[PDB]
Amino acid sequence: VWRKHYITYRINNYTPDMNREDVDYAIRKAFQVWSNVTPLKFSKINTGMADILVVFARGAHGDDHAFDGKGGILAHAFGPGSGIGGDAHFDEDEFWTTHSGGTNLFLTAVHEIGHSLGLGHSSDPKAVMFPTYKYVDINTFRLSADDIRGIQSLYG
Ligand SMILES: O=C(CCCC[C@H]1CCSS1)NCCCO
Ligand SMILES: [Ca+2]
Ligand SMILES: [Ca+2]
Ligand SMILES: [Ca+2]
Ligand SMILES: [Zn+2]
Ligand SMILES: [Zn+2]
Repeated sequence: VWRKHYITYRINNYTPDMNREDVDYAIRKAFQVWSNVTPLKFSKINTGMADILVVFARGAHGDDHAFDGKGGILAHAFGPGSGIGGDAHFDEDEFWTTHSGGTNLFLTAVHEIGHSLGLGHSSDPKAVMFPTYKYVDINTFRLSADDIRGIQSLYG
């Protein structure tokens, strides 16, 4: 778990699937989901080393977790730690979106940031930490009680 309350993120590179401002907004809204139920504060920085580096990448991309083309694995993230710790990677071979076309970035990012914070997978299909992608309306979205218990067991 992170041992401090102010956490930084940096967007290393932007998918061409989406408007720049939309990538910024989805990711910001996703960190806010977790800010809402912990003492953590998140800030985007533009240069330098962040805690959580947000990367869009395809295939082999320098870690030991290659992506697999369109479908299958959508994204992965490392738990808290220095260097690659915390970093969240999104498969560029998906088509990222604001809505239900393709793969919703916001929802995926909430799930991945959960990992960045120290959460593992849930068995509850209602939880955002369930592995299986299922679109739900991005204004209807709520963490499940399982999710809140999980993160609060780690930070609050
Ligand atoms: O784990 C992911 C990210 C998607 C996580 C699923 C949550 C967020 C999208 S809707 S609920 N890709 C590999 C899963 C595919 O088997
Ligand atoms: Ca990191
Ligand atoms: Ca994939
Ligand atoms: Ca893409
Ligand atoms: Zn990776
Ligand atoms: Zn996962």
